[PDB]
Amino acid sequence: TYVSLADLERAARDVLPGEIFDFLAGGSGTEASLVANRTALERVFVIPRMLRDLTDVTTEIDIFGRRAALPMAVAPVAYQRLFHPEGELAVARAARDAGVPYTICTLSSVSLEEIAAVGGRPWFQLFWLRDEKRSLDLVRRAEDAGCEAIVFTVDVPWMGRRLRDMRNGFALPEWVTAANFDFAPATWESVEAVRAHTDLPVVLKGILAVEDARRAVDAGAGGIVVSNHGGRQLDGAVPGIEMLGEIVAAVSGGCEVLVDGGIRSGGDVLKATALGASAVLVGRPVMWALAAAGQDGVRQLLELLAEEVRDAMGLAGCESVGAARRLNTKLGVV
Amino acid sequence: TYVSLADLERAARDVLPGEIFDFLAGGSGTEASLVANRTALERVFVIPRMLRDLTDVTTEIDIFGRRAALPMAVAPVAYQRLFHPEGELAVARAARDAGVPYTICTLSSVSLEEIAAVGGRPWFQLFWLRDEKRSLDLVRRAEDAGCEAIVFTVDVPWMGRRLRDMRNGFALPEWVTAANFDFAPATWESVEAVRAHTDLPVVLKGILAVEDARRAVDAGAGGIVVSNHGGRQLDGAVPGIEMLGEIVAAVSGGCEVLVDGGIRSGGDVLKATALGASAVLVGRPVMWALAAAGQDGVRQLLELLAEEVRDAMGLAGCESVGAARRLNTKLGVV
Amino acid sequence: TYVSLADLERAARDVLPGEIFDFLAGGSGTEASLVANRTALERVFVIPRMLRDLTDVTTEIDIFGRRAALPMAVAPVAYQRLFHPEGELAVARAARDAGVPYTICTLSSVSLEEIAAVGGRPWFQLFWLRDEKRSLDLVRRAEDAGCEAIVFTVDVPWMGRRLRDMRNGFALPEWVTAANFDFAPATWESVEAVRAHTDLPVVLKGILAVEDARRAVDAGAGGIVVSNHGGRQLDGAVPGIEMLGEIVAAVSGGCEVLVDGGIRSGGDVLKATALGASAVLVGRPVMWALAAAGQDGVRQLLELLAEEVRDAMGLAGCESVGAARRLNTKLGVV
Amino acid sequence: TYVSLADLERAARDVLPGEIFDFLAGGSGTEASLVANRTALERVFVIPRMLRDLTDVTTEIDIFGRRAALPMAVAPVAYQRLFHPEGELAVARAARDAGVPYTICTLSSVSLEEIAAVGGRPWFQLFWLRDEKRSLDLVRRAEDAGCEAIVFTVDVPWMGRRLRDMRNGFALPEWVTAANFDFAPATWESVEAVRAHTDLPVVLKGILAVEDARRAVDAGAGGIVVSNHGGRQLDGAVPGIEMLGEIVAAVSGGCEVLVDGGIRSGGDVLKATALGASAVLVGRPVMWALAAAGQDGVRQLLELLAEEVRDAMGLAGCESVGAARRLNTKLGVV
Ligand SMILES: Cc1cc2nc3c(=O)[nH]c(=O)nc-3n(C[C@H](O)[C@H](O)[C@H](O)COP(=O)(O)O)c2cc1C
Ligand SMILES: Cc1cc2nc3c(=O)[nH]c(=O)nc-3n(C[C@H](O)[C@H](O)[C@H](O)COP(=O)(O)O)c2cc1C
Ligand SMILES: Cc1cc2nc3c(=O)[nH]c(=O)nc-3n(C[C@H](O)[C@H](O)[C@H](O)COP(=O)(O)O)c2cc1C
Ligand SMILES: Cc1cc2nc3c(=O)[nH]c(=O)nc-3n(C[C@H](O)[C@H](O)[C@H](O)COP(=O)(O)O)c2cc1C
Repeated sequence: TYVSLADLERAARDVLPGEIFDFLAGGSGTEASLVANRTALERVFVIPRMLRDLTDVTTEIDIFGRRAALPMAVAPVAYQRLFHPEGELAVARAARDAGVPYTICTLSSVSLEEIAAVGGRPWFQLFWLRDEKRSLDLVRRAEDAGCEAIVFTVDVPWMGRRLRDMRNGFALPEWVTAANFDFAPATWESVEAVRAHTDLPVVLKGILAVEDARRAVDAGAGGIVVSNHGGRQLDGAVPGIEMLGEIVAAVSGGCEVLVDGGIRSGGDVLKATALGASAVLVGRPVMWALAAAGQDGVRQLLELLAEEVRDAMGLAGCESVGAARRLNTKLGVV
Repeated sequence: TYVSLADLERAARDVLPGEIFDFLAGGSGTEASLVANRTALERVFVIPRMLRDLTDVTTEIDIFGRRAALPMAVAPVAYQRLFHPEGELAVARAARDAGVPYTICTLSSVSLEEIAAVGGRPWFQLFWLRDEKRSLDLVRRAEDAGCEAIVFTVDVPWMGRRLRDMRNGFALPEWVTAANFDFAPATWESVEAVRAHTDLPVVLKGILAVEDARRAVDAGAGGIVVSNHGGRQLDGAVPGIEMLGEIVAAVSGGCEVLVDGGIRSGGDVLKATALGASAVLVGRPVMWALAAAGQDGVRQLLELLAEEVRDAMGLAGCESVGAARRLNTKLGVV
Repeated sequence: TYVSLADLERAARDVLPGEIFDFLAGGSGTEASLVANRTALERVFVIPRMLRDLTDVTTEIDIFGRRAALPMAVAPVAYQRLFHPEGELAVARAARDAGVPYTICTLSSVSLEEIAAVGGRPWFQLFWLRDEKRSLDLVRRAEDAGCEAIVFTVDVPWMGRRLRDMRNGFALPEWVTAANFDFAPATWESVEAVRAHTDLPVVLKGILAVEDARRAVDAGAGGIVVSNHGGRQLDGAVPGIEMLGEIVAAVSGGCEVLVDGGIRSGGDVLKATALGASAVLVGRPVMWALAAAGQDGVRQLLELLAEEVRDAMGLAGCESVGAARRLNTKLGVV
Repeated sequence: TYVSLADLERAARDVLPGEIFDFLAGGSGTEASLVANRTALERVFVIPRMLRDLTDVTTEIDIFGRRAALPMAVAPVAYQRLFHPEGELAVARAARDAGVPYTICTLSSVSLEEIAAVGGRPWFQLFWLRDEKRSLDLVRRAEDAGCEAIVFTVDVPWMGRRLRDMRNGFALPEWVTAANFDFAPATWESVEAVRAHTDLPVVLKGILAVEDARRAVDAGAGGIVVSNHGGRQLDGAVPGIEMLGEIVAAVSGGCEVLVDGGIRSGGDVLKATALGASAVLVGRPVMWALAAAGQDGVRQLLELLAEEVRDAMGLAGCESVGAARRLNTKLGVV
């Protein structure tokens, strides 16, 4: 019986080999951006409303043409067999059962077609390959398999310098592979190539600059994820949560605006919503639950988050996520 | 001989069973709002005035048609028999003797009529019940027993997630019951039903949004308590002390504006007053005194607070609470 | 060979009985204002100037018609025989030899006439007595003995609540007495009575509100000391250093504006000057030096401060204290 | 295999005698400015750009008429034989091989002509001597030896009070001397004398005030280094990084604007660039590498920095240093 997401981290730490825990937990450089994701959320306080009608409180949203049970999706995390033998299938099954979209990775350790076969609301995360033709074939595979959005990761021209992994000499075990296979920096031209080759909504993940958010809308993106990649890419990149309010104002409803980085409770989901987010992604906590107890662990995590989101919304006087978006916030200290 | 309110916490910790101490001390979630109540007060510095006439320094106020000895009332705290066998009677007696209003709880462990019989300035705190008729009968009982205000708690559509209590598996002992008995979310319609059924001032406890404060005045409230429920309801709710100045400006004398959360000295009372509060509520410290030494403990606490309030006022050049409200403040760090 | 003022605190702690060290070190309440005096100085950074003429660097100022060797005076500290058998005579002698004004206390443990006989630039600090006539006789004694300013302490309607002293049960030893004798709250009328009865400059010590600074000028004060009494009076009073810039602007040269609280180096003196102070008072460090090594200890402290002030001024491109007052500052963190 | 600059500090601490490590690490006074250099960098977050062309990422700049491989030069650090027997020759050789300018010190422990003979891009740092004629002869020597800029240090009218060195009784060993020999405060007249006597660009090191930056341009400086001398001069001097943005705006391209103090990674170089710096100087880390492993150590440090700079630039969407200068930043906490 886990009562917070932090209960799951302790459990994952006990079970995982240190180098794998470090691959999961770590960030780039001095981990300044990793820590700042948490610091930034902790500075935000919500101004709750009272005495509103809560007879029909609902945490549901519509996003990319589909109902989701919560304003949340499972973030793309590569190589989930690192954490549990069932890997992506355990996570996707639990996500399906919870009514939460699951993001299938380019670097999944089970093939995208197998994960999509689980059902639910799968999205597909794209890393741009060596040549346009292979990238587009990967998008086509995902679309053919029933994925409902393409989450194009745009903050990885190359992978950041993760010093825990360098110090550990971390490498994939032989029993974990990139199952979609037997990369080059993306540009705005790559985005256009993807947009031209699919009817699915294209979601640009890793936007932090206001003008990049505007340009994403102009480029025909259906959404963006305001994100510093969990502090794993540029060390010193601003937390997404700190850019979110400015970005939401600038796009002025032109696309869905998601955020990630450090979401660790329903209260944090509420903060993100109050700052203007359509929805959040959650990464590391899902993997802690997977490591701790497989599919059942992820189910328990999603049930806990669902309860915390409903609790936070109602306590703040919000019968819907739309109402939560209209909450005001105040910045505090420590 | 206690010289600060913190002397009483140490004493209460020694005597109380851990799970009861945790029920008293704890907040919801990560306890961010609990801690922020203290942090926020610690950031406020007063700009004292010098060389004023202090020949007749008085800490008295008039509130809801009655003189009070200090700008303070005992906050509603449920189930006071948890802390001492005399429970609410010990606290109400000490409050009476000190000239401080005592708030009788809906969830009192001694009946409201017995506590009101003690005398003094009893107020009655309402939680909205299952149906209008039982709620209003509770208000009528309180009024018939001589309670002088109805403190309608508006920040509890349901109880928050107190993780200490969940981890402890905390439950009321068999010897503690809700003595007023053998709940549903309140709305603005509930407030109107209460206002229509009593001549007593209705005070809305748990207001944080400026527009909710304005609407409280428009709804015919005689007062509000600007409060995050001691960090026990929404984890991440702004501290009341941080909204107080804005709220005081917005209501512009249309109702009494009280504050609570983390008041732990006469200096803190002065800070609250300087930010515009009519009066404060004090919760946990009263219960520490009750646990430590029963009625005599609460008397000693109230005597200590009275001395600290008079000391702080005079040192700041204020011969009256009204003068303290005209003090300016400056925000600092740590 | 002491290289910082902090070397002297360690030495004083070793030699003094704990309760006496606590009388010296302590503040009122939770010691929030005591700590904030240091925090506030630590937040201030100086913007030094380069490449100026430093051929004739001088730390001298003119204040209340007399040259002083540094922009500094010894603060009034009662009962200096607590710290060393020679008490006030040791401190006054060292101050004289260093060219620094010494403030003789109303509650001195050696008579004001004996201390004034030492020579140098004595000032006299007044606490307002029971009746106008005794207060004025004390002022007349000081003037007759050759004191050159009256430092009227205006932040002590009564003494603050020093919890270290209460916990220790601290009392003066039989061998320490108020040697000027065999009190009531001061008002603006008291200030006028003093101003009318002396040709000496009257300096109001303990001003924090901007309007009190203006009123001090209007009342005919020759100076003010912007001060929270070393955090010993109102716990939660703003540090003087945080009000200094606003106060300097408001009086616009109408009187001398001194500051105290937490000055612990020549760099701190420079910060105070850059914020607009005419001069600083230094309290506790002088007593650490007295406790550590008597008159010689105070001489060494004043020599160290003199070197640090000259060093800081020159490094900041200031050939005079007037130039230091024209330096700009920037607030930082921790 | 060092993966961060902090790996080199640990290695230098192990090998160096404590008093030499302290000479290197220490600052003046309480070391407030030393610590603030790091604090200030840690507060800066970069807003990276995405999806830009990175086909030809280059870290090169042109400065003072010469290409440099990175926007970085080795700061002037006196007496490098303190740290390794090869001293300045080891550092200059590694700098040459890395394509980074090396600043030869007035107080070098190997003669300026020997160090310049190493080749590369040597600059020469000037301390103003006793008389104009010797100062100018030193400038002429440097110019004759092929130095390409004169870095006139302007923040040392005299040396600051380094308390670690005073406590240690630190003195140069007999085997370390000022090899350029067998000082007086600089002024603007000194700057003019230097500018009139050389065709080399004159760079004023130790500017913090905006008006001093403007006056440097008016005086014919080719550059400035915005710097508090690594917290070794005025204790309480603002960090250069905190003045940089204001200074860059004020000079509006009239000279090169460099910064130093606490640069410890390629991410920090990126922050400095984003705040408007043309280039940075790096001091202590170069000496840690020298102490740890001589010339090879410095080579490894410069290779690590080069990789971190390229990584940070690309992750932030910058194909050139000019692009990095156009990045925006956001201030955060801790
Ligand atoms: C172990 C690990 C692997 C990741 N793999 C990917 C990936 O393949 N693609 C991607 O776009 N993001 C990846 N991310 C970033 C996440 O999608 C997400 O942005 C980040 O974890 C921030 O969320 P968190 O604090 O909830 O973990 C990964 C993160 C982690 C920790
Ligand atoms: C143990 C406990 C029980 C409480 N019970 C109630 C209650 O029944 N009704 C209510 O309106 N507030 C209740 N409160 C909230 C208090 O009235 C008050 O808002 C809160 O304790 C903040 O004040 P403090 O920091 O002085 O404790 C309770 C608080 C505590 C700690
Ligand atoms: C032990 C002690 C005794 C003091 N006595 C007096 C006094 O008699 N009159 C007065 O105006 N201030 C008195 N002060 C306040 C000082 O004059 C000064 O305002 C305060 O110490 C702040 O300076 P510091 O941080 O340099 O100690 C006293 C302070 C201390 C610590
Ligand atoms: C041991 C030591 C010696 C130094 N010697 C000089 C010098 O001779 N001339 C000079 O202009 N700066 C000197 N500096 C200052 C550096 O050039 C530079 O401004 C400072 O170290 C800040 O950079 P850092 O944090 O990268 O060390 C010295 C610094 C150190 C630590």
